[PDB]
Amino acid sequence: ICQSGDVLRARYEIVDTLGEGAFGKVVECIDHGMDGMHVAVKIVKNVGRYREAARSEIQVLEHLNSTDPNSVFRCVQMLEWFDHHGHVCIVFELLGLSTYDFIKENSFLPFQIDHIRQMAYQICQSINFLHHNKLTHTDLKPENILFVKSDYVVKYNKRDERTLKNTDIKVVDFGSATYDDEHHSTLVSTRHYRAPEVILALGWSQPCDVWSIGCILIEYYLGFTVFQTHDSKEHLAMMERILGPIPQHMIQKTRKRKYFHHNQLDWDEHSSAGRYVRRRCKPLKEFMLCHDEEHEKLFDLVRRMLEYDPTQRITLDEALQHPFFDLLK
Ligand SMILES: O=C(O)c1ccc2c(c1)nc(Nc1cccc(Cl)c1)c1ccncc12
Repeated sequence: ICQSGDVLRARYEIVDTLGEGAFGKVVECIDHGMDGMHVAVKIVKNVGRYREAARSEIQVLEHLNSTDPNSVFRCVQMLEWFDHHGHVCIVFELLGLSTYDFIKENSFLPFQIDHIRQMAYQICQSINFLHHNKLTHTDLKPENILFVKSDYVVKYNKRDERTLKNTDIKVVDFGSATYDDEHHSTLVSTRHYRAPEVILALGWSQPCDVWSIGCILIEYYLGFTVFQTHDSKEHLAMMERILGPIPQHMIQKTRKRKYFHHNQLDWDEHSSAGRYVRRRCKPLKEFMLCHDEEHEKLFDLVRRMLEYDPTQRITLDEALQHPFFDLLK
């Protein structure tokens, strides 16, 4: 099935597990057919659910390769796919650590505002390309943003701390990507990066990605997940504490009645969970570690990404032309 030394399509020799999930595994292989060069191979376990989903992911990746074969817009490059005894195998270019894992290995230290500016721009560009081709990723998170090379310099400070030689990224995991004119799932996104219109089941499209990007940028800035919760009402409570009250037209629209009471969130601030929310969250501007002009610009862009109403949320067309990105051009 999957072993170190095992060979796929008479070619790819597994030499290291790079990670695991509910789908299966992603392994590093030596490609003997390309005189040794390393690749990453997503092996999908033989559950009928994951098999049919992979064939949709494959279709998206072929689409992105067709429209952008040279990865101008930084989507991961699929090299081939094949069946290996019931397991769907997808071969990818070999990339570095995820932006999540880099933080994790760097003592949970945040990225410097200048690295954030570069990465944010690349992320926005990549996802805007998806949005102009009638796609929504739906699952953007730091784990799905990977460095091309994770090469770092160690500099003693309090002890050892890491800095990227290069911040160029790629976006991975198109297994949930959805076209405009296709069946939209009810529930999308990993919990922490999920937009309020999803939680409230009002229907979603492109803008839900922008919300996720917002969540990602904050997490880069602070070095920790802002919505650390496994409960939807609590999640909504965290949003209100950070962002202000949920707009009334959205509360009126939702069928999710259990969250509300008289069109206000049914949340007790003086509970065990209420105390947890309050010590973990605060109004957005109060998160600013430094009070520079560019930090104000960043927090302005983030606020616009974290607009409650998806119809009023900043688009990525607009985001790319935001003052925060001026210092890059
Ligand atoms: O899904 C894709 O499209 C996808 C595409 C490429 C990679 C990937 C996922 N995941 C990687 N690593 C990884 C890290 C943590 C957990 C898991 Cl399951 C995998 C990885 C590593 C090195 N090069 C390319 C990749």
